[PDB]
Amino acid sequence: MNYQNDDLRIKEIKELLPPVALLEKFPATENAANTVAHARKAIHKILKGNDDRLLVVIGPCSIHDPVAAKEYATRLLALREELKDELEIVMRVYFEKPRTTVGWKGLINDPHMDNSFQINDGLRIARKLLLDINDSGLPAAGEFLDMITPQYLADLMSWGAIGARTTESQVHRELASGLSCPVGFKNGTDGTIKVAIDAINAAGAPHCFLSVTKWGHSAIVNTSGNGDCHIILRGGKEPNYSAKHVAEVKEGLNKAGLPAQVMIDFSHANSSKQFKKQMDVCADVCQQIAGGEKAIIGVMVESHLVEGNQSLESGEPLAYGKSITDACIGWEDTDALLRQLANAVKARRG
Amino acid sequence: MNYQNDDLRIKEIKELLPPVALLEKFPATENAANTVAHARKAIHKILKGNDDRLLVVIGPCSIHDPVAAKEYATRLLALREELKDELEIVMRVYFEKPRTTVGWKGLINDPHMDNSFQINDGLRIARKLLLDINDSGLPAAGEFLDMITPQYLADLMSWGAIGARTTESQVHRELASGLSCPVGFKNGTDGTIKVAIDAINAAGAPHCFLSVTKWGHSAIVNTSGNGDCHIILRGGKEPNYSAKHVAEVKEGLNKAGLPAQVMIDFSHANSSKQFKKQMDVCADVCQQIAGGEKAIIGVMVESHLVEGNQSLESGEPLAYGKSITDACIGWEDTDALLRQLANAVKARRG
Amino acid sequence: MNYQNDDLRIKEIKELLPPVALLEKFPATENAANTVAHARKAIHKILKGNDDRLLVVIGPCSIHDPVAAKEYATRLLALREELKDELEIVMRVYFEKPRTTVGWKGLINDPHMDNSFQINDGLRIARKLLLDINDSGLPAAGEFLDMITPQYLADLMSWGAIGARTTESQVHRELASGLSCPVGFKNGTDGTIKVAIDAINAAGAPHCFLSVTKWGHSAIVNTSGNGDCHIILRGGKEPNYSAKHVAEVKEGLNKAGLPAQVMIDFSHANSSKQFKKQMDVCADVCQQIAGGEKAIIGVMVESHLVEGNQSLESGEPLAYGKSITDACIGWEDTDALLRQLANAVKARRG
Amino acid sequence: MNYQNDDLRIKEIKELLPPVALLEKFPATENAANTVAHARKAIHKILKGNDDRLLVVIGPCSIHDPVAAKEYATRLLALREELKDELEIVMRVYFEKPRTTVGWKGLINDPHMDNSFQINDGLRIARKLLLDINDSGLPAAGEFLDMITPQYLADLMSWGAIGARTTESQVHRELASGLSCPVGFKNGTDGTIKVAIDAINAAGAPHCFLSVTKWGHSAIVNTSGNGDCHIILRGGKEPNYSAKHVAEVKEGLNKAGLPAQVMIDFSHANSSKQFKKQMDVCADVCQQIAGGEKAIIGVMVESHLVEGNQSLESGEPLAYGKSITDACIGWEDTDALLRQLANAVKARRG
Ligand SMILES: N[C@@H](Cc1ccccc1)C(=O)O
Ligand SMILES: N[C@@H](Cc1ccccc1)C(=O)O
Ligand SMILES: N[C@@H](Cc1ccccc1)C(=O)O
Ligand SMILES: N[C@@H](Cc1ccccc1)C(=O)O
Ligand SMILES: [Mn+2]
Ligand SMILES: [Mn+2]
Ligand SMILES: [Mn+2]
Ligand SMILES: [Mn+2]
Repeated sequence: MNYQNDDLRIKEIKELLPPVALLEKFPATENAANTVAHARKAIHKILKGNDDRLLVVIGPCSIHDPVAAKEYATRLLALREELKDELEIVMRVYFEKPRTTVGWKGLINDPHMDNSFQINDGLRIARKLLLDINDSGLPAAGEFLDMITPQYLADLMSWGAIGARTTESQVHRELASGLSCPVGFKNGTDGTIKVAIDAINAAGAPHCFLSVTKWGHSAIVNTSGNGDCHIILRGGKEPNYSAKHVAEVKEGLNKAGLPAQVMIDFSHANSSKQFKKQMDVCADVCQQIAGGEKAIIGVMVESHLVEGNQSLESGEPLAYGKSITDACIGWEDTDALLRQLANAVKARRG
Repeated sequence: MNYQNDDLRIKEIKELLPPVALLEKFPATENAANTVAHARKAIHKILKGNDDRLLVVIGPCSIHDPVAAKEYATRLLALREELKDELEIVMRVYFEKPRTTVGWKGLINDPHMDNSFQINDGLRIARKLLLDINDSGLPAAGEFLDMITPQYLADLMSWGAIGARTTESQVHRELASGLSCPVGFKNGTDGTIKVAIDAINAAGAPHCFLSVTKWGHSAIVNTSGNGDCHIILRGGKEPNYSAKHVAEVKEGLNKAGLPAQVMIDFSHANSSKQFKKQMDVCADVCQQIAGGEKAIIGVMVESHLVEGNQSLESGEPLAYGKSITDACIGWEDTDALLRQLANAVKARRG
Repeated sequence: MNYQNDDLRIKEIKELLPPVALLEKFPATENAANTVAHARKAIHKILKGNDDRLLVVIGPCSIHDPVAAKEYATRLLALREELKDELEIVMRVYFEKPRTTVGWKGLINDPHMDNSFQINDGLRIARKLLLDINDSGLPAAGEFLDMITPQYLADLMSWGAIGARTTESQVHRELASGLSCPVGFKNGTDGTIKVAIDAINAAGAPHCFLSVTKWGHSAIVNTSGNGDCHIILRGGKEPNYSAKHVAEVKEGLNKAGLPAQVMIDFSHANSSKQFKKQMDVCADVCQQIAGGEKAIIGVMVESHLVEGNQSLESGEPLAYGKSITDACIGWEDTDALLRQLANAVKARRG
Repeated sequence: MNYQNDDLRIKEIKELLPPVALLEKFPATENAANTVAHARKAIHKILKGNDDRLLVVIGPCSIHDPVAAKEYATRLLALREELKDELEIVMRVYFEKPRTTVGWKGLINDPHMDNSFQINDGLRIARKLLLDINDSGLPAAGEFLDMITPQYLADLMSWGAIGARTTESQVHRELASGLSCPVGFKNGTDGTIKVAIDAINAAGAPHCFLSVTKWGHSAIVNTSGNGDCHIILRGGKEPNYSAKHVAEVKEGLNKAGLPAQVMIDFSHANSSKQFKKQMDVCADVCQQIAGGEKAIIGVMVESHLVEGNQSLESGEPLAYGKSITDACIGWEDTDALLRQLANAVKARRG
């Protein structure tokens, strides 16, 4: 069908597997379904206060290899068990990082990292990976950049995050008010806290947004509202993790009529884009936690099997278990890190 | 179909008329299609620096009544023909205003302003309105809050705008890189200029984003980049229209390899939310324009048949031709203001 | 998507405008909707036994030109009004004739009679034609060859027929049990009556059949049973119209527990494929009717503006208002034949 | 969406999993794909006249239990391997038997035999069954009652049949002209042979028919013609298997330009609805074959693990391996009847 003045800047547009196809091929096993249900209920209590543990969303910056991802998941699953009594460990399974610039479009948009853009392969690979991880008993945390992807993966998400650059977007807020899991809004790029707070209030109400039915047709979604949303401090022009800021944030939250709780992102802006510094932020935060700090309900750490990152866009033989986006701490620091956190929660415990 | 851990916060979700249904029922008449082709070409020239005229996106804050909206159009169309050598008048046909708070969800989401949420009626009403306006010879400018609505109306848009709360959203940038019309990114809420500049650069590159085919099915869209994007100064905590700022902005664009050009929004934050102050901003801006400021390729004015706004909640029978969202200057000030700008453009010519 | 051992004999398969698109573009006008509502009730009243009037499905064998079709309609409409007291005239608007062999695939499958197979144009042309006809006051009768087409046109059909070659088809029976209009089953090709009788029974029950939603998705339809079905005698190896056969048929019907009512097809096998002989059948039948025969509720006549038939694959240009499938009596004989029936109906009455 | 005069006799209509969902969940394993490809090639050589082996479509009348069907399959696969130089054994996997009104609607329409009508469960169950059967090495033969089901299972069918009640239906002829597997048309109910002969010719040509894309959307299909179609003699008011009839048929075929070859159904009308008599028909037929009849390229036998049949309406636990539709010869007679047929084929060979 040819319409006038239509699709002028569209190189190409093609049907995507309908959600139902992905659900039918990779249905949630009984374990996977449990892992999800339980991890959601658990995060709900921590946010409701009825639990003194720390939510810990730790994992690779972005996932580009299911093999490494599942090995990583295996290790993280062990620690999840060990520190089970203090922490509620959840894997950060993110498939793409929003780039103002160019770069790899992620596991879903371009599974083969060769600009082939086999997105239907992406969905398959992505969903199977989440399915496997959840099946093994390890909950997963993911990000939601648009209003359509949720239909293919939300049911395997125990926790999700609306990034900094979209926290103020009405549509993303409306989306969050309909997600079946706890949502965490990041503070503005420059460090602005108001946006995230308003977001939290908006997510709590009922909304309408366009997306697609599980059969893939365009649809209007009417949400109920989501009360399990909290803020995520990822720094601005200067870190947000200091007790000085926590104090500030705790203020604004109550001022807005929302529980004074926050999650702290050791990476990104709080890490000054230096994966090494995540260990330092851990120091300051662990102290706050142990020194009787309750408002902090969770943290976020970018870690992989191998520290640092590597250039994919330079035509280099990628190394296994090493992030190809933001730099992540190695598995050594990750363990030490988690152990410290576990204790700071024990200290604080009283 | 019942899935585990699914749609826990979804009150309801229903099929939405596929785009093809709207296109088939309301196809572009030959006039409408010309109107759209021509006005897009015109704005392209102004943005390429080959037309000393001014792009003027003027019209109701939000449209809630096709009748008034069509009367308004008839009037604006007259001036459009009159001042056509100084200005390139384009009607602001917006259907909804993003709200944190509560409020009417707009003509599309709730055509009957009674929370009946007859969105399929919305699309028919909206698309038929744009169709009529364009058919009369008056181009229309709209805003795009999501990645799906475009499919139902973009072909009747001669110009579009990515609002302040979304200018930094990667998806909305990607979406802009695929629209068939010039796009205008607003500066951040607090006044931040960088976010709109980065946006402009990104929208010029080819991107991938999910949406739906004209047949209504979940699809992946590959754009080809949009070079007809510009910034829109709508003020921050303090107005942006002063030659002081304009000078800063022009510097930012040039430093980012972009043409020093800007559109100035007389309303919203530049008007301090006082519809009457739009007349004042007009003074200062007509000043710079007459003075020979060529970085100002266009302005935006919220105006209706009758000035001021009114409420829906009040229970009093809505007043004809009067905004139910942001306050707008009446038709009298409008005719006045347009004639000033007309002269200002002449001034900058001699 | 590439599947093994799949589509080996498919030259090509393409999406079809979803029904909703055709409904949105060509909604039934008031006059059209009523014309259908009244014609159905009226035919129902007849099958009920409370109307001595005769249902007369008369019209071109197949329609290939909207212009001649609407002229024909205009004329038939006049008579429809004139003989309103004795006959319930309904136009036969058939788009295709099932051919073992080759030949034109009909107005819908190939609107342009040039093998271009523009089916989406067919749907639009066909639907608009029925819409105009109805809007003028003339009900329409059509045939249903598959389970999908109904979704695009049934709402404009006041009466439908399941042809001889499909009367014994389970799917077509299930389909008829869900049509919103009276359905008429024809007796088998060789003259068999049992098949049509079983069909009338089966169609009276609720069934399940696959088709598509108004949105174009594959769906499961659950009908509620259709009690307005009757048999159509179209002859076998030798005509069926004689009182001898009528008598046997009425008996078979009662024997099967169904009302003893029949519709007689003057054309096809009862006419021995001799369009002229339709006038003779009219004589024998008008006789039974005038003689008190009440089981005859209706008749079917193939007639056009110009009698006879012409060949499409003959390459030769086409003569206006002349069938390109089965030969039809001209408009002169039509007006004559209709009036005869009118009188025969008066006879049976007064 | 509510339309005028629409869906008046529709109790309900719901989306059906799109084909792509079944294909994604149950993709053909390599073996299954081979089994299917090879058996189609084999049956092709037979019909082409380049193989003296006999095609044997034997199996339950209908399948209501995957577990027994798989046991049957295992037994039959063994004989398939043994008698492979004489017979090309293909399992009859039919899910439903057309009934005038009352009765179980089949494994697909009602998997749970409790009127729950879990058709999506049907497709999953049916497709998985065919998938496992083919994967084990046993080809499968099925029937196609509508134009939509093929999309979900045809890729697992090595041979298919158009039943007696639909052989004369144009849409089913068109559909056969597009199937990727050899098709068998059954003679009319009353024994008529012409209808199946015409069908074979029709299915040989290219046609158009509506159905749905693999994505589930209403679509128009353009076939390329099917040359691997043959007749199936299943008796009329009296059996068709006698050499007398086989002689008439062979003439009818040659008279129509078709190779004189037939498949003889030992069951149904040829068996006078007496499962025991299938053994008798086998006698007369093995006779003809052994006596040098090269026109008999195949036979069809209704057989299960246990002879006879049983009712659902009875209310007693169902017997394992026992038809709930037409009566079938049990397993012992099957091994018998096959071994006979094998020798006959061996006979005719020398
Ligand atoms: N299925 C999502 C909700 C959703 C519905 C529709 C569109 C987008 C998201 C969930 O369970 O979280
Ligand atoms: N059709 C739109 C572009 C578009 C396609 C697909 C999704 C979103 C937008 C235009 O002409 O601008
Ligand atoms: N819409 C048809 C019925 C129908 C529904 C679905 C499939 C086929 C037919 C009618 O009103 O008569
Ligand atoms: N896919 C089927 C053919 C088919 C396509 C579309 C509709 C119906 C049938 C086959 O391989 O035989
Ligand atoms: Mn990162
Ligand atoms: Mn406004
Ligand atoms: Mn005819
Ligand atoms: Mn049977």
